[PDB]
Amino acid sequence: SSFSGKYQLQSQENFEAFMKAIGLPEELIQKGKDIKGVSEIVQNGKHFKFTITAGSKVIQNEFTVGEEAEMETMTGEKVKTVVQLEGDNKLVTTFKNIKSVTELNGDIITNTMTLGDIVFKRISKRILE
Amino acid sequence: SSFSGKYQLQSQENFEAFMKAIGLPEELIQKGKDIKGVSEIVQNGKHFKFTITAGSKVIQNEFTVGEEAEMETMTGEKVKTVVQLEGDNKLVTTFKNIKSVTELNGDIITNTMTLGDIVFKRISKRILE
Ligand SMILES: CCCCCCCCCCCCCCCC(=O)O
Ligand SMILES: CCCCCCCCCCCCCCCC(=O)O
Repeated sequence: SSFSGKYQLQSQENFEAFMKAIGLPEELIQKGKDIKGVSEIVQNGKHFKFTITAGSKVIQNEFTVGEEAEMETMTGEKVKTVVQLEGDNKLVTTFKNIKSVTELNGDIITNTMTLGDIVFKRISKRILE
Repeated sequence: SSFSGKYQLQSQENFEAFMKAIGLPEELIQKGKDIKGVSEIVQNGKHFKFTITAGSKVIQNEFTVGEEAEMETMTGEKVKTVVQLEGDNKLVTTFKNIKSVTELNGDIITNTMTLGDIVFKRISKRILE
């Protein structure tokens, strides 16, 4: 129903392989690969604000689903794309050669990004406030 | 007694002036100044683990009070210093020309970094799980 909350990373797969594939420096990969931080989502109807802890970087993006928006990626590149809401619990978008699906089930968010034959998956749990 | 917990930044003063004085790139100052992230502290006796969201960077440091420790600063530089316990609710250290005081008051942490005539102050509030 609502994505709003603070979410702590529980596990992830293929962080190193994905970050290498997009061109992150090996130094940033090693610094960030073991960080289990907190991301925050604020949802207001179709409007979303994301404060994402991704490795050693914090990325803050904001978008209304269905509208074109500029979003900062891991590389510092700003891509223009549209994020769609599928049902009430799935955010879907594509940018460059990456497909991203953010799914909320109960208190768990599973983020799956696919780049070629690499599936980068992040599993995070809502902090119960 | 215990600093352990997750803390969300509530307010801060003089971020830009402090970051300019330590030589942070201007582009990192502008994108980091409005981020209100979550920092985590794990305390075990005199041993501390810090996962700090500072602007658009995540910094992870460890140390034991009273023992010389190597710590990453906001610029990525590593410094060797000693962190002291003043009372039971203040952590205090000096490195380069900066004095840092971390004070716990119930659910509020206040961090005061002083550099010459600039006082950079962060107030964070414990996330109640
Ligand atoms: C699509 C632009 C964002 C680029 C950042 C990529 C890093 C992984 C993104 C996952 C964020 C999804 C929110 C759930 C919480 C989390 O996994 O931190
Ligand atoms: C001693 C250098 C550590 C890193 C320097 C980054 C500047 C911000 C330091 C604030 C750390 C205090 C932790 C309490 C919670 C917080 O304010 O995030």
